[PDB]
Amino acid sequence: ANFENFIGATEGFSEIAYQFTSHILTLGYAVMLAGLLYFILTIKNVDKKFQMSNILSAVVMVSAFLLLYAQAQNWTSSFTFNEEVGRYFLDPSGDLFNNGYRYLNWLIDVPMLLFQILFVVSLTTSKFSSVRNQFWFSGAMMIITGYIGQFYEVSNLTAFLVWGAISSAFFFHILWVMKKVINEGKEGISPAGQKILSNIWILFLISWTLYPGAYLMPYLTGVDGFLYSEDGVMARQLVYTIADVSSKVIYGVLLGNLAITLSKN
Ligand SMILES: *C\C=C(C)/C=C/C=C(C)/C=C/C1=C(C)CCCC1(C)C
Repeated sequence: ANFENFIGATEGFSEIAYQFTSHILTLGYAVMLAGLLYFILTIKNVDKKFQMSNILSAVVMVSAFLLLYAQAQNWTSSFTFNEEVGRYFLDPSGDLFNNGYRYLNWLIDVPMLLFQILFVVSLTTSKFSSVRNQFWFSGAMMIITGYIGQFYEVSNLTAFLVWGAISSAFFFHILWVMKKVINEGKEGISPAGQKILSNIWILFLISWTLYPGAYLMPYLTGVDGFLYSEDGVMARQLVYTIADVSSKVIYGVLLGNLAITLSKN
């Protein structure tokens, strides 16, 4: 199937690759539940006019909590310890590790995260429905072609890369539209608000680039290097979790800070 199962069937997992990776994925859904509460309780602090951004954050938190909970559980129960050999191995009496929970969660989140900035900032010369449509279309293709090529991770590498590139194309379109949004949204807001918009742009830039980095990570040091081990598994799932916290939680915190700042009139 995927590179995690491959390693879990050929080599196996040490006790600290398995446990660390169970612990990092558990932290990841724990944060989403703490986010959920943060976004509900804070709705009171922003004018009715920006509150839709909180609403959307809350819904993203709900979706990610549940699906990343499934992903966590799909990791713990996929491997079992062989006390003879001392490593954790893929369990044939199991469901086998599956990235589908995470990809599904991106597909749901991607329109809400992109749409929500458009309730905090104003466009100038661009049309609202035009930005929305471009966002929703290319965000969905990006995740789907990201998902297709992920089935060929271990089997066919050339496909894994060509599909991953097809998914980069859509990714970069999104970065174009977002940069445009952020420029127009800077016009006629305060210097404080403009500061926060610039922070949002950099956080959105780093955090979303982590994801194709995590896609490639097992092959980053070549088809026989350091990362082509259970360490690319640890690194891949550490990067995904950082990217989930940054693109979903931190992003919407910054947007809520931008909204409050915009109630200074
Ligand atoms: C959790 C919320 C969101 C919006 C997740 C976004 C994920 C990405 C931007 C993933 C992008 C990919 C790219 C650019 C190319 C390889 C395949 C990926 C799906 C990992």
